[PDB]
Amino acid sequence: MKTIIINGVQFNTDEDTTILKFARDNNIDISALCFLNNCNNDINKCEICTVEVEGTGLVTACDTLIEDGMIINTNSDAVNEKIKSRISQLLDIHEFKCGPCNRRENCEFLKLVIKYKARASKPFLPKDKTEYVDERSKSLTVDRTKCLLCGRCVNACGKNTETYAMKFLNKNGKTIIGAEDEKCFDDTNCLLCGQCIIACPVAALSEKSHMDRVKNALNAPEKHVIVAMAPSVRASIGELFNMGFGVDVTGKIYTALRQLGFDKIFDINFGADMTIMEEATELVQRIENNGPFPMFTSCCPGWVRQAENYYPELLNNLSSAKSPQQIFGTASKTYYPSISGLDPKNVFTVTVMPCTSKKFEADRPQMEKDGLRDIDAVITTRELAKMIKDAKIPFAKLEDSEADPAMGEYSGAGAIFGATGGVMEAALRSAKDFAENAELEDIEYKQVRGLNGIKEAEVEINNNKYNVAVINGASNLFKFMKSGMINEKQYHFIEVMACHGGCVNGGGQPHVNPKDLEKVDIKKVRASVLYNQDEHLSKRKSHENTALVKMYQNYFGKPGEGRAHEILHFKYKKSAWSHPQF
Ligand code: SF4
Ligand code: SF4
Ligand code: SF4
Ligand code: SF4
Ligand code: FES
Ligand SMILES: [Cl-]
Ligand SMILES: [Cl-]
Ligand SMILES: [Mg+2]
Ligand SMILES: [Mg+2]
Repeated sequence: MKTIIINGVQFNTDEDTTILKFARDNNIDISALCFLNNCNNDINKCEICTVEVEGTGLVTACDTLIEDGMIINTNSDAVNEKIKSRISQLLDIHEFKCGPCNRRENCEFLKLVIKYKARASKPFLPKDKTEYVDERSKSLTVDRTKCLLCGRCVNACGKNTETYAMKFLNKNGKTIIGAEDEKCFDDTNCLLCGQCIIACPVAALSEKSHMDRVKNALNAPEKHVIVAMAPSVRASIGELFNMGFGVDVTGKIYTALRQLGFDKIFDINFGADMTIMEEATELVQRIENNGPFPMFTSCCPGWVRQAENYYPELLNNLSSAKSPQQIFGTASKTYYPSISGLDPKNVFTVTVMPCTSKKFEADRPQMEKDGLRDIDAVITTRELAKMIKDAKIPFAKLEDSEADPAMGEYSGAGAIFGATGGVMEAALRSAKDFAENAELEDIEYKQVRGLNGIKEAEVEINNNKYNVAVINGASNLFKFMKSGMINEKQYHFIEVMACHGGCVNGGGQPHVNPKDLEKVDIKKVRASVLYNQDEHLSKRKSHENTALVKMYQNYFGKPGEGRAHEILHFKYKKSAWSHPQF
């Protein structure tokens, strides 16, 4: 047994762990910065986690194991001086102007500067930020005047995607982070998943803003602005309004969106039910046609980019159904005018997404018809929160309201899209009913749920056994393919999400402090809201959505045929690179 003494207090433990972990486990305060995802910045350690081990000297707590008889002071004058000195050095390369900053309310660096009363040896005040800023991407932005070179983004990219699209670069003899060859991220193997943003302690990495698109549309007299939120937003955005984790704020969002002046309140969960209508039908068609198997989901634009960039031979195997976002958008410019009298060109469709890659998806040149974009703007969960706060809307105090039903109703199947395994489960509910011409009672596919990276199941459909898999995170797609798992059996239907946990852990989601991530399983807690909705909804199958059924009966016809097939689908092709202008 190890006996260790920390700030005078004796501890008896068998644990083999770091000083930082043990201290955090035992409510002892130790600061940290570059340590995240069980890695610190091995080159250029930040040393913010410095503690004193009597007899040894100053050590970095985040990668120093506890040892029997250690006497540790986390708070000696020597320790605080070192840490304060490290923060001072960072201030020397940091434009410290928190007033207008988009991380002002939850910046890890600001909190450290305050805690240690750090001051720059010389304030960093660049007169021209243009050379520090990269806004070329459809999804990501970089502001290097904020960058601490902590490496958290580089490490998070590697672990979450294994693309290493985010790199340390030598630019004119000075270190920066950025994409390969300092290119626009979009032009590299990057998935635009934004996991790098989520890992950033400061405002250096952000989403490409669509807030001006939205505000200009809202203010244009002739525009009719639709807004529709993704499943995950209602399980997440309350975090930014002091409501804590795992709170369902669906009704509040609807009210807030009306107060922001949006002209129609719909819901992307309605779009998810549409995706299932088409994709479940397509699965049943492929069963009839002996393929092409496997069918892959196509609702995650991070995964679509991964396939385009690494596995172009799989593109024809993707489901042709548009994603919940784009399929909704398509309907919003066609069906919705048909039931409203609106001039289609005056409809402006806005989504709220937990995702940065959705911005790239919405701006794909061919995601339009007759000159009308499926989706005109995509704002992240974070962007919506800022919009609500700017408008002085008292979010946490709002009464609940309802969505406009025509493209706002949703089933429990659509509701769970935000969790890894969600589209798989939702699809199977409809596909098995369709194939067996039945209304089955047993609809919960718990085998495809949860945080395991690769999840498989055998599903009986119309008295044959089919093999399905759920790939949970872009790194696990690479594992699945590179390890040859893909060739161990015939797979028939495979879900792929780029973000581990699914969209509840997307790149547009609220940041979470590393200390809170230690206490809260954010992927599980956000997803729980969605599964809870599913359990409590009367309709738990996409094809039982009454507003959806009306829409097909009155406008689209039958899924996978006719008008539905013509405009609610999208196929990806391998082709020579071009600027999107072409
Ligand atoms: S990144 Fe943090 S410390 Fe820097 S200006 Fe923004 S809020 Fe202030
Ligand atoms: S968006 Fe995703 S793939 Fe691209 S650099 Fe960031 S973490 Fe890596
Ligand atoms: S962009 Fe953010 S996470 Fe990446 S090195 Fe800079 S401060 Fe760290
Ligand atoms: S898993 Fe969801 S949030 Fe992540 S890239 Fe895919 S669609 Fe976006
Ligand atoms: S947090 Fe330990 S070296 Fe950075
Ligand atoms: Cl309506
Ligand atoms: Cl979602
Ligand atoms: Mg290390
Ligand atoms: Mg208006």
